[PDB]
Amino acid sequence: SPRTLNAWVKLVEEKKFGAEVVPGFQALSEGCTPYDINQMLNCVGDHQAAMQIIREIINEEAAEWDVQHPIPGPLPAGQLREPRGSDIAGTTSTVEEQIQWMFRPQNPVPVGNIYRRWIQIGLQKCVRMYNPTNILDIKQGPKEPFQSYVDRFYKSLRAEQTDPAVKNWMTQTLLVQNANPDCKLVLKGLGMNPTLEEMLTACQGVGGPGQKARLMAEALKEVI
Amino acid sequence: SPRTLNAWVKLVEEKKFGAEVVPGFQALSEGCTPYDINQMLNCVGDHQAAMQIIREIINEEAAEWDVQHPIPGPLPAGQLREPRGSDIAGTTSTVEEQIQWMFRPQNPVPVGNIYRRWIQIGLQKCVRMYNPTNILDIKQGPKEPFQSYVDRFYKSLRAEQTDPAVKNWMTQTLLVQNANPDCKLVLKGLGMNPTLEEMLTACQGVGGPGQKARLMAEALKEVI
Amino acid sequence: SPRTLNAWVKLVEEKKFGAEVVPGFQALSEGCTPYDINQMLNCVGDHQAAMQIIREIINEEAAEWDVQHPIPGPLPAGQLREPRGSDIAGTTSTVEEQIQWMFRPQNPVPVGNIYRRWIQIGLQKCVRMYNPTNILDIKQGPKEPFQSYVDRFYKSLRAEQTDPAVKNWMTQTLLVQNANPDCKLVLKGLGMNPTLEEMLTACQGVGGPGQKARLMAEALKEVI
Amino acid sequence: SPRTLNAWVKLVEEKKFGAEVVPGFQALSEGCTPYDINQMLNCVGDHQAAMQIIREIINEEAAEWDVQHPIPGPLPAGQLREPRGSDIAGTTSTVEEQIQWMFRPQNPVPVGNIYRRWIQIGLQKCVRMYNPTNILDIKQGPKEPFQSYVDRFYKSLRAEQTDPAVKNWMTQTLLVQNANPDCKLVLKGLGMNPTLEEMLTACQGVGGPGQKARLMAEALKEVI
Amino acid sequence: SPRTLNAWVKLVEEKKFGAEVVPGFQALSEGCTPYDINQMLNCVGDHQAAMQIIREIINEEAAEWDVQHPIPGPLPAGQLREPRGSDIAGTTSTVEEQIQWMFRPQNPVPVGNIYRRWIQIGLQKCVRMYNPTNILDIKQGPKEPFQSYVDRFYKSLRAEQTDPAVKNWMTQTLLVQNANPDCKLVLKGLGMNPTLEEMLTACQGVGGPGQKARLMAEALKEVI
Amino acid sequence: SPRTLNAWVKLVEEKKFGAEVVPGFQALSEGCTPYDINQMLNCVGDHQAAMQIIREIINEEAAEWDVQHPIPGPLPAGQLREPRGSDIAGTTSTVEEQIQWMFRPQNPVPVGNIYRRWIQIGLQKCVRMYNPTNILDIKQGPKEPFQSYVDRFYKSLRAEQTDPAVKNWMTQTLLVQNANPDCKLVLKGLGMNPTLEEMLTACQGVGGPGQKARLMAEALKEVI
Repeated sequence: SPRTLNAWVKLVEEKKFGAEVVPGFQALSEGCTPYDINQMLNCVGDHQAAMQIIREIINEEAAEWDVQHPIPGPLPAGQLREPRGSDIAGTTSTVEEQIQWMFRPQNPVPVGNIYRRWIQIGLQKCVRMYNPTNILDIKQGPKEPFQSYVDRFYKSLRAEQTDPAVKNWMTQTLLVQNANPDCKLVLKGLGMNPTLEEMLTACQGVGGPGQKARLMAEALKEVI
Repeated sequence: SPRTLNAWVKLVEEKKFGAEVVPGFQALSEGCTPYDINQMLNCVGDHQAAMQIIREIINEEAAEWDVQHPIPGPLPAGQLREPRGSDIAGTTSTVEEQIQWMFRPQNPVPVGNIYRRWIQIGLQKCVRMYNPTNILDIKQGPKEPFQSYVDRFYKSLRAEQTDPAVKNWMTQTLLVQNANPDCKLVLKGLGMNPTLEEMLTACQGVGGPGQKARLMAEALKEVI
Repeated sequence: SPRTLNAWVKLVEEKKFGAEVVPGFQALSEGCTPYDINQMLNCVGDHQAAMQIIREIINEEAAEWDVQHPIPGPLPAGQLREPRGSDIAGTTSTVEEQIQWMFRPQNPVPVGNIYRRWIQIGLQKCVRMYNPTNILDIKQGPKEPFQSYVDRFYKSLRAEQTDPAVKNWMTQTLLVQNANPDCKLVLKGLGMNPTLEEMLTACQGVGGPGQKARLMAEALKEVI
Repeated sequence: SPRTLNAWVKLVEEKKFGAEVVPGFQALSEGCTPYDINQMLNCVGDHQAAMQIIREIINEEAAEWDVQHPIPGPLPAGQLREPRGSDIAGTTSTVEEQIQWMFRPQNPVPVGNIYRRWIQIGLQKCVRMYNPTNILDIKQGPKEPFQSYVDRFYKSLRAEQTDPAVKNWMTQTLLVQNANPDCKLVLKGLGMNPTLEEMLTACQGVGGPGQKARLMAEALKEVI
Repeated sequence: SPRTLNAWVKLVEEKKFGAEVVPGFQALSEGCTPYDINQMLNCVGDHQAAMQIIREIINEEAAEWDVQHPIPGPLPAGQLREPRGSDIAGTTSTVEEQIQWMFRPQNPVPVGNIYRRWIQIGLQKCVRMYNPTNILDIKQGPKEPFQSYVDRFYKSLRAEQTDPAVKNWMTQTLLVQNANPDCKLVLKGLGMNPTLEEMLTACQGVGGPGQKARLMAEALKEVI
Repeated sequence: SPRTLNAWVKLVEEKKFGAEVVPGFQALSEGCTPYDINQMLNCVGDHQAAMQIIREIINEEAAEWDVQHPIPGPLPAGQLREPRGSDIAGTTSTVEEQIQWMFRPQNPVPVGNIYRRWIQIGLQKCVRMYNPTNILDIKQGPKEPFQSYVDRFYKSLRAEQTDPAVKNWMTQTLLVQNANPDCKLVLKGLGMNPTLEEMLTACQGVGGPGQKARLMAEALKEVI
């Protein structure tokens, strides 16, 4: 049902690929044809790193399944083929073929559960590699230009945007919170409720020759 | 088996609806008829908020299932009806009907797994809404009468009572720990091992006109 | 019904084998086959001392029953055997045999009530021997190493764990409350909200040669 | 597949029997014959406490299953026996018997899922009893000889050894970190990069009569 | 057997491709079909450098084998083909073909031992090229930004993570141990138990214009 | 050949179960019947810990082999039985049975190589658990009586005795080298070439009341 798919969606974004996602997937995918698992994969393919990890893990699972169950001789025409690894993945197998494999009296192959195990291993790998977050990890570098830091912070917040009013406060506070001190001082030197254009045009001298000369001059001033 | 039901019971109360309860339910409910899932629901219905959440989620799941599989024509008499949403819930379906649906050669409907998914979504919602605890969150308000705070703390501790000796120490320490300072000073003004009646009759003036006059008088005393 | 079994469970752990457990068992076990009494025993077998007491009492009851009703001659084949003591215990007798003994017109033997009396005597003995509790009785010895005391207190609290937040406060307060004074002084010498690793590494000198020398030196200091 | 077994292996050692292991086992064991569950048990039997817990829990599960489904009459020869509790455990049942029970048209018994529930309860008990760790919990006692503490720390680190270079640093730092102060002072009295033989021969006087006399003498020195 | 595969796994990670791995592989691979050797390769393919080395060595071995034993004429249909280099590798040959080659009376070709020699040469090359380790070799560069050094140290420790408590101590000590002095001084300037966010925001000025001016100013201060 | 057995003997004692012993065993055991492997085991059974480890590992290997290849029906009389796990171990199988299994045209079972893998896993476990040595690790404890330390050092040196003249020097030097300082001072207080009886009768007061009084008296002497 689409409501279960929405529940898995909110699990995927609300919970950033924690240890609970593997048992959650095993719970949601019970009694699901590989077609339905593909529809589930459609929504979770948004995360590019997780998407490529699950793609490669499914590819290797399918390759080894084909190695274990190859075709040394063509099947007689008019009969359903044995499920290949890609058939388990659901790409080369239609929903009717999968349901026939489920319901065939002669040695049914639970390809749905096999694909569930494949995606379970993929989600395991994703969890083992997935970093905690990125919005709080956006930290300006001492050599990094401030404009690039602002741009990447904006991209990070837009990737998980919350509310137009909330993101204004995000840009108001977290941008200066993660800013390096040389930019931070000119950021705090103006005052309350900064706006993007004026703060950009005011901070666009940090590290430049004028500010280099100013900082060395003042440093010599307390030296002398 | 009743021992598995007891294991799920201790999971329910020992673990206050954490992220593990959803995979735990999916694990325990495997190979279980909706009748057995109803018996499991009987013990977990104690938590009123979780009970109503799972009730409403099961109701909406059953309603949408009936929408997907309605009855536009009466079934011929003497044959088992198609499983309705309430039949999946097990309320309108007996255990024999569910086991026949499990074991019928002609297109069995895994209603047990469908009800498992329903209760899984319900437990997901419960976890997403469930607050951490209440015994440590019982905190007296500045305007809240102390007797009402004591009564609600007693109810909170009785809801999860531990040991007659332990709860005596609970009332001895946590009651004054969470007490507001005006009541806290009269609570600490007596001494070791307070008892309920005397502490109640001693604290039953906090905020009253006598204590108002006393506090304003002493405040003026250090003012003057 | 499993709900009555859960009620007896909460009676068993909430009430630490008080005088009420014997009449409670007699009340719950009314109209119950020895099979159901065995299922009840399954949950109450958690308490090891009570488990062994009821095991030995049931063994001696069954032995004396076999003495009173032995088999000096084999029964003709195809007929239900007379209920042995183990048959009353339900280990060697199936539920169908017990229900046949209940419902046989020719001199039914109420083996269910006999096993109820057996477990009643066992619970009587358990109550007569059972100590009040253990969590408050965990008291450090003057010679006992503090690490062993902490370990056994942790085991005692884990045996009847209440809440992750509550047990933090348990370790915060009761550990120093039951600590012997030489360890207690170094425990209180740091301050608010101790954590396990630092308190362990700070208290891991009590009774050691350094603290022996320190205490004798200071004692001589007030002596001199 | 052996790769799934390796994934469960890394789950078992990397995650020290957390709350996730129960849903993880339920996920991996789906669609697995009790033979495969026995092969999984082969790798997880390394943990002795967990091994004995799962052994006893499986034994009691099998005993109660045999009580529920005993054999009051021998089966006719040439036919597959009904699955006993040990048959569910897979010890007395071959893989062909289990797959026949899975695929028999006449009332198949999902013994695989029953054994999964058994091992799930066992893992639940293991998690409920399993202590956090041991490498950081190796703490010298005030009376414990330093050589025994070193030996047990070496055994603890060897049980979960990481890297030959890392364990050198482990012995360099954690040994003195968890050492009691009387041994700690002689440990720190030499300097940088200690080696095992010299530190052992230098610390092999702590608590001895010479160090007793030295400490009491110095204590009297600041007393006088 | 999967237990031997697990033994080889623990050999692979516990022993970082030492001189013992070649004889160990020769010992484990005795009496093993190339199919089993492929399953062994599945677990050891985790090490990317070793994986590519063994891939290229197997490819060149197979190419030279095909050169020595080419096919200048198609085999008659219905008969098993002569084992190619890829057939020895097991990719293009099924387990039944390999076992037939093992058991064929007419000049059996020990392709299993040939593939064992191939992987033996690959492991030899891996050992000859494999660096000792990386966790202790993570050393900050004088120009390297501290955040990148922290990130790569975190990746290195996560690649061989040991315990959640142990890695906290790893980040606490080894990060400052391998830190360059300019970052090291601000790292040590705060005190005990640093946490990641505050240490990152405090060290995010090292090498920046403010710290440049500060260091040159103080240097001139002792110069003057 | 017995000379190869002697070579493996000198490998076993000269090399204290290093990483080389596993490939060495795999090298020596090639082309060896389980009978010959049993004769090899006869000499290596001297090491009690290694002996019990290999015994238990062989027992579990044989048990799992019997699980994989059980006997659900008696073999016709006059024919060689299929090799059981104990038959692979060689205890229940004679040399003629093993050589027939080697040389039987119909599906020979390489039981020799299987037992080689079993003992290889056992030697792996032994190496992973085996401590470096014991003769240099014999270190007196601060509370350990000196006579017991001498006795255990004598047992350790006798377990690996070298030469009558060498062991005299061992007792002359290493006994005082590993001795705790309180015993060490009386050991060095006599002079050159001590003999066992006089050193024993001279050191048999360390820790006793006379030496306690002497050490405290002298300590007070430098205190006063």
